[PDB]
Formats: sequence, structure tokens, C-alpha cells
Amino acid sequence: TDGIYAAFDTLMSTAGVDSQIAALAASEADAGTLDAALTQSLQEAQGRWGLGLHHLRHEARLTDDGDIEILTDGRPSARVSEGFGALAQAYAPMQALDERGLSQWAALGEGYRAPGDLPLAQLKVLIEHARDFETDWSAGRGETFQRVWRKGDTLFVEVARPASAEAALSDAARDVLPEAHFTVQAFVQTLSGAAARNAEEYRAALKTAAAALEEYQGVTTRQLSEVLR
Amino acid sequence: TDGIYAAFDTLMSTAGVDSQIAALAASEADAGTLDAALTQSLQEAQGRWGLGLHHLRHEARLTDDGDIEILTDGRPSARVSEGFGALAQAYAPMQALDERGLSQWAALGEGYRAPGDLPLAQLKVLIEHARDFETDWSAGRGETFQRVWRKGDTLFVEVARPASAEAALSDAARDVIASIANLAQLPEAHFTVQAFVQTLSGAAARNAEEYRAALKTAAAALEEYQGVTTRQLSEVLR
Repeated sequence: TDGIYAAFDTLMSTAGVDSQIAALAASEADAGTLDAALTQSLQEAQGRWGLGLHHLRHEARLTDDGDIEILTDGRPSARVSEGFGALAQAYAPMQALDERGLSQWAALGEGYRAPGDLPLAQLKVLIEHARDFETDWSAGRGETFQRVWRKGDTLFVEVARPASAEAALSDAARDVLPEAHFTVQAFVQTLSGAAARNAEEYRAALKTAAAALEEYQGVTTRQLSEVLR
Repeated sequence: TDGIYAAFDTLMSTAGVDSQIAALAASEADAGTLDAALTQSLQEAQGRWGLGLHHLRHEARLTDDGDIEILTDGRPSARVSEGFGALAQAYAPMQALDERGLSQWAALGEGYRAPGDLPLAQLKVLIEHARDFETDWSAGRGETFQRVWRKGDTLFVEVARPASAEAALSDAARDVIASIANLAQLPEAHFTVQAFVQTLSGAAARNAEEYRAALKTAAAALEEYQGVTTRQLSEVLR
């Protein structure tokens, strides 16, 4: 019934996106307002899930049969009514994760990717004077991984810490359902305008993305610590 | 019509481009082969004329009436039957030259351009690790200027030494007389060699030392083509 908007909201919560879609529908929002918000929410969620599909366009839309269709590059690939397990399966063959759980796809697709361990003084040059560019993954502060890319006027700063469903669910027990398919594994901080050509803003964006990542992974750990009697 | 091809070849000579359109047409080459040779010649010429129109696609084609049409971004600009001055005039409003005679347009158009005074250490990073990028003009050796940009898989290195047609033509005249008459009808009244753009691809296009050597190759090509065209014009004047 009206549980389709709730089901989507639930999906979004696995990513720490507070979509508020049921509330939007309840307000009697038109279909186009609903579709724009569904899509904006999904796009945020893709940045958190760590699936590694930045190179694909993500959309979600209302269908006549009361379902929510999820598209990648314009092709439908799943329906929300199908459940969260099916969404995961639809995404899986598009993914290319390495042994660290880090996507191997480039975010800009096809082209030169710079090393992930450039000197900051050289990375600075890309940031200030390059056009589009992209960096391979590298380790970063505190058990995280990080990479950066620019597309247009926007700099995207990705910080990731891959963490299986087991690894969290479990690790919450060291204190003495949807999260089985999706969880917050990464955070992408965006910069634009002058800030996207400022290497010190980049460095601060890493710290911002890392803190927001750990806050988001902290909450999932609490649920699986209180759901533990 | 014989004269149309010859006219085109003469225009090309002002950039030291030996286009051989008259000989190619006399062998009765087909329209596709001729059009390709016309276009390749014009693109080469544009690199040396220093008009500053790298952001535009340049083409030339045979017409039905036996003419040659010159286009910029698919739009007809002038036909060779109109004369060398008509083509110069069509280009003029597309140009944007600064005080020094250097073009103000970017080669990549619309987007971020790096400043011209960049340290070599920084330029080296762009060359090795960026994708597309562009630099404004910087000072080079011996009164030249220089800039560099990458588009896709190709690195472009431009060295220029701006020079009006009047300067080039009068220098030729001065040296001819000193060594011993409708000037208006020469193609050199409107066109002269001001620049050379050297190209690098594949791995060399991301190699700092290939770039340094392209700067010198480009400078030396500028000398060579200013040399050949000056000698060519002087012979006519003699």
C-alpha cells in the first residue's frame, strides 16, 4: 500500500540518508516532486554505500503500479517492492571491488588516473590548475582509504572504510533486516567554486569526510549493540 | 578552375605549406581525396598563421561551381574565388589579439586556464598527471612566446613570434632592394608565419622531457618556416 514510500525511506536509512519521502507523499506532493526527491536521495545514498558506481547515472521513479523503479544509466534494474536483497543482486554485477573492498572503477571512467600517493605539493597543482582529473585509491588517516576527482566545477573527495554486514553487526558485541545488504561504507564530500581549486580546502575536506564517515558507521554499530538484547 | 587550385596553393605557401592541390587536381584525384588534402593543408596553415583560432574546426571543400569553400565550425566563411583579402576579412571578426599580438582565446575554450607564469615544476605535474589542461602565454627565449595545452590524447606546444603582414612584407622588400609592383595582390599582404604548433601523442604527451624538446622543435620550426617563406616572397619581389 502506502508502505512503498516507507520501504524507500528504510532503504535510504541504511545509508544515513533521511529522505522523508512518506512525509513528502503525505503532503500531497505531485509525482514530479516525488521523483526528483527519490532521485536526489538515491544519488546521496550511492555515495555512502561504497558500491563504486560513480560512473553511472542513478535515478528512481514512481510507476503506475505503485512501485518505485530504480534505474542505472537510464535502464531500470530493480523495483523497491522486490525487497532489498534483490536491489543488492541487481547492483552486484555492475561492481568491481578489490580485496580491500574498494571499487576498481574510475569515477570519471576511461582516461588517465593519477597515483593515490602523490606528494601533496604535486596534488596541489592538479587541484589548482588541472581540469578534470582523478586519483587512484590510497590509504589515509586512521584506517581509512581515500581518493579524489574533479568533474566540471566540482571536486569530489571520497573517504572510505569498507565494513561487511558481519564485521559491524559482530563488532558491536565487543561491548561487554536491511543492514544485511547495505551499509555506510564511504562518504563523499563535495567542493565547488574557489574552494574546489584550493588544496588546503581539499585537506580539510578529507577530515570532514572521515568524521562524517565515523559518525555514520558509529550509529549502525549502536543499533547492532541495542538489538543485541 | 585551374586557377582556383593554384590560388589555394599560393595562399598555403604563405605558411610554408606545400599543398600541391593543383598537381593533385591535375591527376584527377576524386573529391574525397581533394577535400581531405584541402582540409589538412588549411589546418596546418592555421597552426602557423597565428590567427589564434584553435578553438574552431577548420575545413575546406570543393564546390559544385568549381570553387573552393573555406569553413569554420561547419559555417561557410569565404570562397577562394573572392581573393586572399576576403578570407583575411572573414577571420578578422573571429580574432581576439592583445597588445603584443598574441591571441586571447583559449585553445580548449570555455573552462579553467592555468596562468602563463607557471613554474616548470608545476607544469611538469600537469603534463604527467592531469587530463585536459591549458596554459596562457608565457615568455620564451629570443623574443618568442609559448603556451601548451592537452586535448584528449594529444599535447600541443605553441611557440609564437607575432608579426603583422606589413612588417614581414617590408622586411622582405628592404632586404631585396639592399641586395641588388602590385603588393596588394600578394597573399602575403594579409597572411604571414607567426607561430608553430608542435604535437605530441601517446607516452611522449605525458613526458616532461619530450615537452621541453617539443618547445625547441617548435621554436626551430618557426625559424625554418619564417625562413622559407621570406625567401619565397623575396624571390617574387626580385
